[PDB]
Formats: sequence, structure tokens, C-alpha cells
Amino acid sequence: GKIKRFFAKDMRAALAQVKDTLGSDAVIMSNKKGGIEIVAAVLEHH
Amino acid sequence: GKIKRFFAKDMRAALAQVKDTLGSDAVIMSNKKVNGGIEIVAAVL
Repeated sequence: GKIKRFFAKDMRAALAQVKDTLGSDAVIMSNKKGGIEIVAAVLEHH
Repeated sequence: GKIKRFFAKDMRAALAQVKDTLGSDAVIMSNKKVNGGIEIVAAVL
């Protein structure tokens, strides 16, 4: 489990970064956007 | 860097306190569900 700011994709495509790095099960935070910014978080199960 | 323990009634608010203190990039060590809410142990370098 980790929390990452990822990258300023400037596009919702940044979600791909989140998936390729964090995975398919993730919690996205602060997607408040020159580019865009999004901090997401995966948890370690149980 | 450091390692800190966090509590919140919900997982969202616990993730928020981890962000407001450790920052946008951190390592989640623990997400155990404790009586009264959730405990998250996180670390940042």
C-alpha cells in the first residue's frame, strides 16, 4: 500500500499511470488539476 | 523521514491525515481496523 502524486499528465489519462503503478483497486484523492495532478492510494489487503 | 500512526473513523479520513502530515508520497504499512475506526501506519523517507 502507498500514496503517490503520480505525474502531471494534463489529461484524465493520468488514471492510467495510477493503474499501471498502483493497480486496478485504488482510492483517488485530490484530482484538482498547466497540467493535472492526482494523488491516489492502494491499501494492502487486511 | 519518519513512521507515524494514524486513526480516523473512516478510511478516507485516515488517508487524509496521512497526506496532510507525511505528504502526497508515502508508504502505507498498515490498514488494520481497530475498535472505533481504522488505524493506518504510514512511512515517508
